[PDB]
Amino acid sequence: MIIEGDGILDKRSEDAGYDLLAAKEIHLLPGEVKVIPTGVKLMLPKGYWGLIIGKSSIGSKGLDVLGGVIDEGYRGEIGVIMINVSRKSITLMERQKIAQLIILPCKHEVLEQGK
Amino acid sequence: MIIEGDGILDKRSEDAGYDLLAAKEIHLLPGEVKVIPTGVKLMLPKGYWGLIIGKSSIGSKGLDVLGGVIDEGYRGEIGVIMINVSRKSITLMERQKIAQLIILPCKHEVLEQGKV
Amino acid sequence: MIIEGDGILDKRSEDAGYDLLAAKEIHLLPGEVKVIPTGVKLMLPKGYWGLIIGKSSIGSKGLDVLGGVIDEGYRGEIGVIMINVSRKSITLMERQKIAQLIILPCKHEVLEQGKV
Repeated sequence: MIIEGDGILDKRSEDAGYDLLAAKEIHLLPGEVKVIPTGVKLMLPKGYWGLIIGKSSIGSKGLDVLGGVIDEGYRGEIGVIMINVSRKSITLMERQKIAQLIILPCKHEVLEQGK
Repeated sequence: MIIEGDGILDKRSEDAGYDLLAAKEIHLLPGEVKVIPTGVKLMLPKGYWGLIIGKSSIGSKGLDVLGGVIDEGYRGEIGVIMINVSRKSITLMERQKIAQLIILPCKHEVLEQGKV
Repeated sequence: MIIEGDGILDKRSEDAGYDLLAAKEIHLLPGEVKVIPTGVKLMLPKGYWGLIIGKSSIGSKGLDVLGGVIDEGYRGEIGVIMINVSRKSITLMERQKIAQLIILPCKHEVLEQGKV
């Protein structure tokens, strides 16, 4: 698929998702929620959407990545919503792996008001 | 898909999921967990289940969705388990958008004891 | 599919996923991050991965269950990561239900620099 930017890595066939990288250094205060920039834009294959989810690597550092949805239509740059649930400040280095992007099929149906 | 209620909105073909609205005003203290009623019931097509995920606008505020798994064989009023993981209280308003329902395919396998 | 272990339960066809059980009694001190062992190994079918979603009941009980991903090629023992977000110690008991395992299709493609 087509991408723009360099904050995303190719993956192995047996891997489920692509690693997302922080576009710059980030400092998270205790309890802070922050949208982390990746600097990448994607062109998803029709019929699919991207699920953003945490990597165990950073989850073990006290940072919870909130579930993200990348729509087939979405052409903006990808940001990862992250919260620091620990009691101290945490720093993320530039280009550090922060999340995983997984491409899943999406089903579209019309809504009928029935019983 | 067949629905009952109006706490869900239709989507574009390029939209991965359908927006879910809050059926009433909800106040959440820091660390508190509440189920937010949507006032909607739905019949999932065969072979699919529904995943609930929060929208960027609420996640960006410290709200997360717990156990957003709607089973293909479920017919009660869809309720969203929401947790306020931020350090302050927040109020979600009536009919405010709060999550998205994405329809994904089911995959049923039989569990077989064996050598991995 | 082939499994090794006792920490997972068969599911109905209407159930999107299988329940995962804590393999042992785990003690989490206030603010501690820990990997809860399930004692199960899977041999996921080709082209599919495993999505782990925490059980709502435990997320309501002072523990933040991180969403996890089991890769098709992953053959190790399944573990669930959790963070004690309360001001008190929390004990998880052996055989207690901690999450669900959903099997979903995975898409693989080479990444191509282009213009979006």
